[PDB]
Amino acid sequence: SGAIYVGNYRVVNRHLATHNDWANLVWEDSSRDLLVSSTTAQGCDTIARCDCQTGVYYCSSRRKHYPVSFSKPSLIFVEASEYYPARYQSHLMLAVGHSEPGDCGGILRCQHGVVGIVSTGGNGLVGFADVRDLLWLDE
Ligand SMILES: NC(=O)[C@H]1CCCN(C(=O)Cc2cc3c(cc2Cl)OCCO3)C1
Ligand SMILES: [Zn+2]
Repeated sequence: SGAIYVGNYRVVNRHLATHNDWANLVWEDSSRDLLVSSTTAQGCDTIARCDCQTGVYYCSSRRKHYPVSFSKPSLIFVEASEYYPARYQSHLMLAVGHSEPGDCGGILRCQHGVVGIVSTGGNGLVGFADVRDLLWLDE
């Protein structure tokens, strides 16, 4: 679990969005596993606007942060799960690191701010949904 709170927006994994997220929907994209909902309170986070390919993410299944080198946002095949059919997920970045299903929502940050959230995992792989292209989160 986990969310980004920026301005009057909350960014979560689309597959983990609550009834309240859907009732306050701003934007969602099943191909990116993202959903943004509106909030009344002002958010705590800053979004990175950069091309960093290294950063640190929070891994809830280890209660720890780990440094990672990750690929640029790309279209990657993701196998079927209980939440989605087998498909290509867009704007996804892969890295070598620990991940378990409940780790989705952990934040990835670089020196400039929030880069994205955990969205997928493999055997020693972790995938992050990028949010750096969503410029409207800042206005
Ligand atoms: N974005 C998606 O399509 C998600 C939806 C929820 C499910 N999903 C995952 O990848 C969940 C996952 C499976 C794992 C794992 C880690 C995770 Cl995060 O490591 C060991 C093998 O099995 C795809
Ligand atoms: Zn950066």
